[PDB]
Amino acid sequence: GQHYSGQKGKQQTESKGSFSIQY
Repeated sequence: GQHYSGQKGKQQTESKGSFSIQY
């Protein structure tokens, strides 16, 4: 799946999370 893309506190916001650090 996504490499924590939007999983950082968010809910699959991907890049829209801001705090979503993509691995």
